Amino acid sequence: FGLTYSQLMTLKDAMLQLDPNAKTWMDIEGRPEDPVEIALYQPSSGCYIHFFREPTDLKQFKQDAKYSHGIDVTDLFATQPGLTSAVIDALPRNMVITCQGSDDIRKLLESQGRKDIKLIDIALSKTDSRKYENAVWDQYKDLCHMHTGVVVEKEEITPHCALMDCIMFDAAVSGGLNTSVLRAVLPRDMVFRPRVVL
RNA sequence: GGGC
RNA sequence: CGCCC
Ligand SMILES: [Mn+2]
Ligand SMILES: [Mn+2]
Ligand SMILES: [Mn+2]
Ligand SMILES: [Zn+2]
Repeated sequence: FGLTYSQLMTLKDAMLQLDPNAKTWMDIEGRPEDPVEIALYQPSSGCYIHFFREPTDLKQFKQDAKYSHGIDVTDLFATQPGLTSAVIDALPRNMVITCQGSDDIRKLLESQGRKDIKLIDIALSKTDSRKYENAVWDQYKDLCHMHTGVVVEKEEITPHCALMDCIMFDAAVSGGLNTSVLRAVLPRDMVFRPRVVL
């Protein structure tokens, strides 16, 4: 399934930092059956899961990049295969996950056999959900560098990040953005994999 | 319209 | 309106 026992032990220990009962956001970039960026966020603790995956459909990816995420495909080369399945399978049983537009999130969780996970859809408008878009990027821009491509709507807009979306959707529901220290759940060497002769 |  | 619900 991708991961050695040593890595599985590290992952399951890291995911115990998630409070099984706390408010948990989840957003993805890319199609549900072919995701390229996955993020979970718990505002109560400041814990976040954030990782990437290589697209199977390159033609769909390049098209999605111009209208949504703006991820350069070259930057996804060092990603760990099987991370998506391993993280989702390690999520607490009957966990309650909140997000904007639950349809794609549901299809991804169901494709991983996690029908037990309950989903709350906030179902806000694009304007209401992204009221604190500027404020989130102003505070947390250093947490993701992957969105370098120009994203259009014809008007240039801020690229869609799975992690930034989780934070800004929370700020919209709470009616404000808190100054809080964020903590990465996954080790950096687990997200990304490189020598020397050939 | 919502998601990408 | 590129795709998708
Ligand atoms: Mn989404
Ligand atoms: Mn998004
Ligand atoms: Mn629309
Ligand atoms: Zn990102």
